[PDB]
Amino acid sequence: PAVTQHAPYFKGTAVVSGEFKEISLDDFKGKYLVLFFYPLDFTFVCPTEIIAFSDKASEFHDVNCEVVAVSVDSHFSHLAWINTPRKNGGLGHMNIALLSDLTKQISRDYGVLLEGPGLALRGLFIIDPNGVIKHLSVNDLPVGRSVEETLRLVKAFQFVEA
Amino acid sequence: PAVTQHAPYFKGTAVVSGEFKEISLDDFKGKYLVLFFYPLDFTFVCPTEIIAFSDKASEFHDVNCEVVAVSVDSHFSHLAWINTPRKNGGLGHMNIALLSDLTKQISRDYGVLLEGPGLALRGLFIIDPNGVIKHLSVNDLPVGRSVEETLRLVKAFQFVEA
Amino acid sequence: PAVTQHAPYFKGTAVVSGEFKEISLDDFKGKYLVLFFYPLDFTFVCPTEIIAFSDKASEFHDVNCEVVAVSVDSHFSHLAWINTPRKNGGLGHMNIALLSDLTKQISRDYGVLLEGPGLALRGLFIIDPNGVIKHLSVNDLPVGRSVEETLRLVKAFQFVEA
Amino acid sequence: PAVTQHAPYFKGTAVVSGEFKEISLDDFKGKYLVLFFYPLDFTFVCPTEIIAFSDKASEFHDVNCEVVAVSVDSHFSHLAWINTPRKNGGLGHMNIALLSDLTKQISRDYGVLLEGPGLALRGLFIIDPNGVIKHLSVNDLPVGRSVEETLRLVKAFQFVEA
Amino acid sequence: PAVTQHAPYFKGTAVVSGEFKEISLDDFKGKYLVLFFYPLDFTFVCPTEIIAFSDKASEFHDVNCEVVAVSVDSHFSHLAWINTPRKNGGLGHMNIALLSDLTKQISRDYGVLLEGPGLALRGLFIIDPNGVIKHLSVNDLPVGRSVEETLRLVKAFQFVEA
Amino acid sequence: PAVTQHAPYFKGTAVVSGEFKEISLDDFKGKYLVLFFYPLDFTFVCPTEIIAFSDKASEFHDVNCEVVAVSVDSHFSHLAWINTPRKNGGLGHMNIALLSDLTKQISRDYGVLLEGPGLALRGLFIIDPNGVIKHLSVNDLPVGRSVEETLRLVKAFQFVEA
Amino acid sequence: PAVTQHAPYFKGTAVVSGEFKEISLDDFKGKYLVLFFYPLDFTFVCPTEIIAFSDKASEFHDVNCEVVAVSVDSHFSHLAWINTPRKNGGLGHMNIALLSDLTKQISRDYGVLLEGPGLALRGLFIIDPNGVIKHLSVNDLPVGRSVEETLRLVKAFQFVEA
Amino acid sequence: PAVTQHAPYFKGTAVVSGEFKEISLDDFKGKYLVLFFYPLDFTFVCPTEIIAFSDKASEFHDVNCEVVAVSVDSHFSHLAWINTPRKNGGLGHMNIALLSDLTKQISRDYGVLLEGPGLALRGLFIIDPNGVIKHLSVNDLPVGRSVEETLRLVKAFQFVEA
Amino acid sequence: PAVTQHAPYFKGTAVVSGEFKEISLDDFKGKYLVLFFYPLDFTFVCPTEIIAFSDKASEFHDVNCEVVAVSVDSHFSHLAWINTPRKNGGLGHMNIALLSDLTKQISRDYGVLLEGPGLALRGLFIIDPNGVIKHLSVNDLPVGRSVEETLRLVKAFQFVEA
Amino acid sequence: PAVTQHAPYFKGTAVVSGEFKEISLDDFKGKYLVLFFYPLDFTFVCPTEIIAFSDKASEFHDVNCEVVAVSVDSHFSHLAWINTPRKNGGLGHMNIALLSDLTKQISRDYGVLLEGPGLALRGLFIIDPNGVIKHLSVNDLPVGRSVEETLRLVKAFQFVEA
Amino acid sequence: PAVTQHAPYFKGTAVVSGEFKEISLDDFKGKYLVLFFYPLDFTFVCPTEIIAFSDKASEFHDVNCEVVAVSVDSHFSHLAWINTPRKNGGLGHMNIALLSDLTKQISRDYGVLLEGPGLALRGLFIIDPNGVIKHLSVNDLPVGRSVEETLRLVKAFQFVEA
Repeated sequence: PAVTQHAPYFKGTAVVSGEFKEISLDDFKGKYLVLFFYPLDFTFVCPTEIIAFSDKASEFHDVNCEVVAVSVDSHFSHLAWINTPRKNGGLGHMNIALLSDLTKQISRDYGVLLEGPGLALRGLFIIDPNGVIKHLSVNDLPVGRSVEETLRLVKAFQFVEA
Repeated sequence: PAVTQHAPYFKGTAVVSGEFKEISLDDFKGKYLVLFFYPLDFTFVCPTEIIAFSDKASEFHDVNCEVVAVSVDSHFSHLAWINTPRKNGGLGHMNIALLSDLTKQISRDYGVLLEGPGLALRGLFIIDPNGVIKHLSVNDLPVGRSVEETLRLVKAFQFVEA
Repeated sequence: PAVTQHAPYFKGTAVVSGEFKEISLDDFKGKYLVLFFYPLDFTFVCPTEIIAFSDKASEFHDVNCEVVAVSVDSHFSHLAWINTPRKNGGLGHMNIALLSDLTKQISRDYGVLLEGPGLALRGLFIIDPNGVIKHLSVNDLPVGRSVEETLRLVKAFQFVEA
Repeated sequence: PAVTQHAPYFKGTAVVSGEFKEISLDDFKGKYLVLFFYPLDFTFVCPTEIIAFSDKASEFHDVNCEVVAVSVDSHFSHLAWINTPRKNGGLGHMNIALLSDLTKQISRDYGVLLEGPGLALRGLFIIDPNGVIKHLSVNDLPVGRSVEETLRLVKAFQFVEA
Repeated sequence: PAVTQHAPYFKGTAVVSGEFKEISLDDFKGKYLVLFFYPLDFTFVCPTEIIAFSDKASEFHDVNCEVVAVSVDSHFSHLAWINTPRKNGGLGHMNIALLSDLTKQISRDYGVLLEGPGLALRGLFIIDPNGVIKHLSVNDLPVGRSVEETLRLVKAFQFVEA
Repeated sequence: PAVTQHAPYFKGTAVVSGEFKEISLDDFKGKYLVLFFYPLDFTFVCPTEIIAFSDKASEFHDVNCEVVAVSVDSHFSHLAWINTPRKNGGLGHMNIALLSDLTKQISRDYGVLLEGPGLALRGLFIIDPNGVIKHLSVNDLPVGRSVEETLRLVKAFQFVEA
Repeated sequence: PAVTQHAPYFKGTAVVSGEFKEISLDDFKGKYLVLFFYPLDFTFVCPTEIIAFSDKASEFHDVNCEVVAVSVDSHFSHLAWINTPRKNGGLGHMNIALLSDLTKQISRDYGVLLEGPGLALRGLFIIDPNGVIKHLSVNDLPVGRSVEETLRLVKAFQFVEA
Repeated sequence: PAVTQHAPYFKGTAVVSGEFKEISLDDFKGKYLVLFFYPLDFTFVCPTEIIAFSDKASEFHDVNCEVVAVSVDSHFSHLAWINTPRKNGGLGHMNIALLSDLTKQISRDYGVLLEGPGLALRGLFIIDPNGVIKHLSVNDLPVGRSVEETLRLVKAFQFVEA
Repeated sequence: PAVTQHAPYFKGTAVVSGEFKEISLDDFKGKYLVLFFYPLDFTFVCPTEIIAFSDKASEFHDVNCEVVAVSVDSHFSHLAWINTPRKNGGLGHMNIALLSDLTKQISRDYGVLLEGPGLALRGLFIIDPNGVIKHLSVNDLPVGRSVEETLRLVKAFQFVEA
Repeated sequence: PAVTQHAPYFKGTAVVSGEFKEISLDDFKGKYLVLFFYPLDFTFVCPTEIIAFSDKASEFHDVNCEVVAVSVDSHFSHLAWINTPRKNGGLGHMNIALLSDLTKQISRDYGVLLEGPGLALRGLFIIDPNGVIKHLSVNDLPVGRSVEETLRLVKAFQFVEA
Repeated sequence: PAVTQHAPYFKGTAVVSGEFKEISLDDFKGKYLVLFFYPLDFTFVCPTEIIAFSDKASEFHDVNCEVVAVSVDSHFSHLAWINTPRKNGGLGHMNIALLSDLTKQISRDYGVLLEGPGLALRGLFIIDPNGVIKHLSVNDLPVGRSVEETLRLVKAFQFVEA
């Protein structure tokens, strides 16, 4: 999983709307994908960064880019978090797909999986319409990404490709 | 070279002031290090991002953080570029170390070395006082990092460590 | 296989990155080579010493020295062991090549092969850029080498050659 | 090793349950034995045929027949493969003994050892309670046996012996 | 006569239609050959397996495979057995060649000749269009092969060769 | 790389005019080629000898002789040096090709590559129209060649060739 | 002389205290023996390493290990060198036995004798109380062993034997 | 035999004055040596270049530099050539040593020996007071070196060494 | 090379008249050949025996016998010695071929080559019109053959062959 | 058995006077020895040459040289031939020792033994007082040596040795 | 090695002044040589007799005679003994060459080597300018030669040679 190669294939249940949906790398063929990982659902540290993406989500759609968050949690946990109101630490309505990686298999293939505790690092991948990774960020567990910065980067790769 | 392991060792000649100096990973023991890689000296795409770090360099020193840029070029090439005035595409005066990786070994060990052409990708590592990598970015060849963002990240890691 | 002669020739499939690659003694022409034998993959006694080299690998690289580990197992077992997380007794990401000696011919040529059980002793060879063996260790099966000492020795021989 | 003579003696470490156990031809005195060879552990081509036997294993037990698989790998590799879940190319739980032929000696004696690469052909022997070989199959490396057919054959030899 | 080598030369008189005809290994160049041995003509044990091949014969022709039976009998015995109606233990109309090995030489070269009594074991060989043996069965005298299974193997080797 | 065998193949980016161009050994078929290596660009020791060739360049052209310089530097570094005025240590206008050996591969094949530091020795090769090496010079790093002498040598090999 | 066989027999005159004494392998029955070879007395390269052992000698006695140095010189030379003060290149007081191998025999038997010059390589053997060799080092003539590391190795084999 | 390693040892009978003398590389310890090879005595192509050195011989002695010419002829051939007056193709009086390499061993060691015809190429080596090669030339058989250029080069290496 | 076998093949340049000429064993098919070896040209010991053959040369032609001398010298040395007047130790006009064995191969094949110094012993062979050796002499370096006696032997073998 | 090495040892019964006596190479220590082989006793071709030596025997004694003839016959045959009067093809009184080589061993060691028929060729060796062979003749079976010439040769070697 | 034959060849490192120098028998061509052997350096019994010669050394030089002392010790020991002041048993300044026979080969060839202990007997040879031994002395180990007597002998041999 390095910067000029095709991103590893993934399949898995996500929470797409208020519903469970099979999603794979192929569904993003010909689209820009911001795939990003976070440790665990219901953790005090994570929600703000995911919510930020959920907000700006449309900004990405305009520039022809999907955003899917992923963690090692069951898709049931994903739901239960969406169904928690932001007020009490939850996610609320979400505009980005929430992918379950119950199998730990996806986080392993993106080489972001801490095998010790068994949850993913804060990795982010920008994958172009041909399924080529153009960028990756990896942060240690307790530190959020800038959603603005990631948006800038997607646009920047589009610029240089036309 | 991944997020929570010690950064690989590196030694080599850098242009520290107007002068050549042997610098190693050990020199940054008990300090934060922002090690970042760029393809080649004298390329039309590189200078703006390196300059950007040279400027905000003090900001980093304040929060106890060194910045060293690296590329597969000779330390003589590094000097020449420094000695080019910014006006004519150069780098001019530099506040950050410019490390030579002539033997390609450092770029190799940070896993940023495109073996094909023999030059590094735009990788950036944030290394803590204990020599642990806390963050890595990798951009494809033609796209600059945000100096501002990097700095925010360094600070954030100290916050969460106190 | 004695100290001041050219190291016997070898060829064979190694796990070089995540990938199988043919490697021979000739590939290390002009470089220093630390060639080292271990009994078997998936043994409770071996992994720590092999990991130890994989970690300090960059240290060797800087001083123009390659490290390749070898044992009588198939390159398929090598991969499988690399693909085991260190947590559960595996090797994990490896920074050195893992050479397969399926035919037992390499271990035989370096005179480290216990013909009885059919596996190598813990031999280590330091071969210079001209293919001359400058040092050899051989330990009985259950006892590991010091990676630090081996590095000191590689450096030492370079000193004495300039 | 031909059809009406006694099968060559063999001794070696096998993975019997989850455990290592010394097994020899003598342990199968007064029982039918299906001894069968496969190239290497962790190869993409082998697992399906071995699994196939592991499943129908009981069918053989009922008709008083043991099944032991063998290859030139260490008994450690054998275990590691058993401990890989079928999902990811492994063997999973095994109902048959997995014999290690580290010394290549058993494959040599049964005349199935390709000396070139140093691994066995896909040979299968049906040995009766008196240690007499009644049947042998040998397939080139890439082609699996029919477990059903082998079972039919064992039954058939018992029929004709009563 | 082992699996990956060229099958030994053979020449001799066969009963091809109702006629005697010289055949040799060469006549099966660029075709698949199932060459199989049986003990003796007019034995109560043999006819059912031979007949079984005769029936499915065409199935083999379709996949570009010849089937020739062989035994140490004179080609006159062969004919006499063809001319015995199936009803009274004979062979009846035959769709495969019946090769005579009067000199015992063919059975010797394929290593299936019991020198004691002077007849062949129930050996079978699958020889590919290049004259390379890809599979061999040998059964003790009283037990038949499965025609179905042998056909599956022929098909399997063609598969893996395209 | 010895005297009466064909010069090893080489391909690489050169600074031909003011411009970058792909050049290989084949481009010199049917002509005399003086291939010569120098350590690094922007070193205080190197420029006088290169300049020397650059001047007498035409003398060589007259006798049907190309002159290409080479070092381990990027072709960008090359350009930058050309664009430095001779006054301030640079090359200025260049009449000879400047070949980049970024991969260190060319220097490795001509056997002039000090692997330790990772630059070339001051090696010179005279290669005839049929790609046969007729002469080689190798000087330690700090001592220049006489252009005059090299020219005489070229003439000489032609003299003797009819 | 390899790792798991008994160390070859040896008898010879050593400088035990200030006195000559016959010592043989037997005198070390039931003790650990560090038997190590060096080239020649009164060489500018040797003394430091020998001294190093003499100093830590006690450390070895504590863990039940003898240390005897050996070289092809007469025991008279040994004494003479012991009697040279360290100040002027000599050995001074010695805590280890210095064995004379005048006949070159002991070095021949431990397969450390360079027949050309007629002196020994820098070989080191760790022999256990049963006369079994557990470890061997051999360094080319100009490079010293680490005394610490050898000490660590002795301890380690004792650990593993209890 | 390459540029920065010690020149291979050589011994052999030379014609020193009008007299035969045993000379070895050791005789040139702490002096500069220009060792140069030529094909055969009494060839029409060779004499002019050897004479040229014999003339400027003193110039080299001044700058503390020996010159020995060597070819695969007997030292008797050497003498007879010296005893031929320049007038009729000879060498006449000689100010340099003429070394005999009858055994072809010296020419082999310096890697200049055409094994085919059994004679040397026109090689020249500059060896410093420590026995290190600083320069090598190799011309194909029919083309002379410049004695002046070689002289310049000797001085140049002394310059840079002080 | 022993008496009743065919004399080993030989080819090489000889000095036939005043001219160089290729000769081989074949040119002496159906003729008697006296092939004789001597140490070196321009030695004070050799010339008298060679001259002796040159004189009686015709005596040999009459009885249908060629005489060729040989030694490890170049054919240029050969000529130079022919051109030295007998007066001052030379050969003068020669009536026999003088074969060059520059490669030492001929002298090796006839088993007369002293490998130590690299020259031939004083061997002589009488080879008959069928290339069969009928007689051989070998003398230590300082002692001559009798031409008269050798002629008597040639005559004697013809006698006994008619 | 070649010219400058020690003559192979030999022991055996000879007919010394009219009597049998054990003689070995040692008995000729400090004397010159002409050891010469002949095919068989009682052959029509041999006697004249042996007689010839017997006559001039004293001439050899005077110059301190022994002469012993040898052939593969029993020492009894030797006697019987001595006891045949010259008149009827015999040898008559003999002044030289006649050595029996019944075991064919001596002729084997001197490499003159035709293994086919089992008799010696007409070989002659001149061995000096130190046991060094200075000369060897070998003639095919039907042709005699010149005794005069052999004597001249013995004298000649003494001359050159003083 | 006996009285009227040529002294066996010898080569080896000697301590000639305060320096190491290769010396061989050839170096003494045309001079008289007194080669004399002694047991071991640093023995209490030897020094007086060596010193004795060192003193009268010039007496020998006058009558055109060299004196070289030899023992089985390393040339390093030889130095150390020279550098020991006579006062404390040493040799002090030496006026004769001290030859090292580390390989025991020279003492072997001169037949003074006690193989048992591996050291030389007190043998002395007087070799004339042609390399012929004219006198030898051998004393048992503990007894010195009279230097005066040996000098008288050298003179006597010169007398009788003119």
